Amino acid sequence: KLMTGFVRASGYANKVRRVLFAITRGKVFPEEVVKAAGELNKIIFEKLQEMGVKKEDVVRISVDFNIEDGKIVWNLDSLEIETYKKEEEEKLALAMEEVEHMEKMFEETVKELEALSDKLREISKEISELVERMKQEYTGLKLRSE
Amino acid sequence: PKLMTGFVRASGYANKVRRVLFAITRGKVFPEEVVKAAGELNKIIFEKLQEMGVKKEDVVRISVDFNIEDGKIVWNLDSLEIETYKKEEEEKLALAMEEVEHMEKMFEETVKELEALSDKLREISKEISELVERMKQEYTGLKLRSE
Amino acid sequence: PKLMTGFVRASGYANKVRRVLFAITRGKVFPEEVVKAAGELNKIIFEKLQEMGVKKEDVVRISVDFNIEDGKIVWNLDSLEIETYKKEEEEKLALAMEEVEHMEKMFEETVKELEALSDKLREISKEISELVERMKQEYTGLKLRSE
Amino acid sequence: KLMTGFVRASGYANKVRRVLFAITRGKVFPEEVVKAAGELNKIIFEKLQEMGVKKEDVVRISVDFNIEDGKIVWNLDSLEIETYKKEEEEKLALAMEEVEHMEKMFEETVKELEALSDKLREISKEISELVERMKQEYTGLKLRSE
Repeated sequence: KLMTGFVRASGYANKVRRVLFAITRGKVFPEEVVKAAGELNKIIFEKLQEMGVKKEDVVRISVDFNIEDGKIVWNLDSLEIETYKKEEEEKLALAMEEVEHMEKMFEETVKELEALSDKLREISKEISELVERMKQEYTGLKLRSE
Repeated sequence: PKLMTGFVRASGYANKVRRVLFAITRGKVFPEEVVKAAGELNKIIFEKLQEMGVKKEDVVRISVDFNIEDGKIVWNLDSLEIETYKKEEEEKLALAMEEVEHMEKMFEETVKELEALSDKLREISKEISELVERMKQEYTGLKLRSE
Repeated sequence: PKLMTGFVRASGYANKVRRVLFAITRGKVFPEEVVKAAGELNKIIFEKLQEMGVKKEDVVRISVDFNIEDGKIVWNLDSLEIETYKKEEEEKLALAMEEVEHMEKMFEETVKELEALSDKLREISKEISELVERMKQEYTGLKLRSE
Repeated sequence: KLMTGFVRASGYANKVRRVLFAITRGKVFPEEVVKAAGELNKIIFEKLQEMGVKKEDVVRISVDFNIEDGKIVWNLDSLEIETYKKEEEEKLALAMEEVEHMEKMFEETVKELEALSDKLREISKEISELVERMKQEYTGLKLRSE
């Protein structure tokens, strides 16, 4: 079962995808997760529209699904969307907006991290290239190209 | 284009040929071709060294013109020259080449140490890249590589 | 300058205080001071939470003004506000905060994985730097760091 | 004993230092090696001058030394400088010049490597900093500053 727990509606789609990545880990290729989540979020968003849900509102989303041949097959029947109007849940709404905000800031950190890892991957590749080149030019060592 | 080993102890002619070949075809040819081309030449050279009564203590100089055609090394076997220098006639040169050969065996231990390090590094770098992407997937709305 | 936790399950107030403190004093203060200042405040807060009959299932909001003087965090205990929200009166808020707390415990496993990786990385990087310098020493006339 | 083996005179000083680094490895601090070699090479160069040795000539240098309290103490008495005039040793001289040349080229490679390792060290430090910062800002994990 996929469960978001409480989430501000504005950020329901990201939360769905995040949970989906975590629970299908190793069981499915990322592209499938992205594809499966995109579909569900399309459906969810239509229902949120029909339900008069604002982005300030808080929702909980649940849905059973199955993995068949490495493919996520949703059971749309099992989809539940609990809604919580901001005006009826002032504090919950406030807390979820706070969560959403903490997350936007954390993403700046992740992007900083990603940039570093990218640089790192590049440098690592260069080092591996240079090293192999030295093997070729300055030694009789067994080569990768052998 | 010409391949030249300069002075080299016969025992290590084949590695030297390959090393020079890698350096001068750099960018112009895929490594596998270099390995393949050198292997062929070294096969021929070794037959000639046998015929010439060359010992591994002797010192040789090898020269050979070749062309790169369609990214392939084509030797001109006609241009191949093998100058030989008998240890007994060139005791100092022979000694020096043996010293070179020895310094090179030691330097290879260093390179292997370096390679191991770079391998570990590559592994760690890949792990970090994997983990980072996973955090993007699980803790953010950031654009994913898989998108 | 004001420290604000926003909504947080009481059970994890102390970590949240420290986290917010690190973020807002960034660059202005040494980490050891942040740890020291937060430890003090959290000591006081916990006494008050005890006196207030706050359970760890309850949700609190903490606010407190402070000043940085000579790179030292000086709390203004007068400005400290502890808003409390009983689980039984705020079942959904309490549930949400417990969910947050849980997502955070899981995220920490990820951070520890990352830390381990970065540690390995630091070690490998140091080794590489050592080896490289050693090659400068042993196989080159290059200017050395020790010069 | 320190022994250079055959070396073109032009590059005797670097060869001395290199051999010294290799044989005192772990037994002595680099600064001492640099200091000790600098001294010997000063003396050697004076003798090379007195001996009418050109830089095209080939020399062999031997010298016993002792390590006392982590300090290299030369035994100048044991110093031997075999010389080989280019004109009397055409082929040896040619070979040593070739060696010297291969070494100049290899140094370009080492400098490339050093630059990479420097970048790597920098990136590694940044990563360690960022990681610790995330511990501080997004977790309750035990900190290094604790």
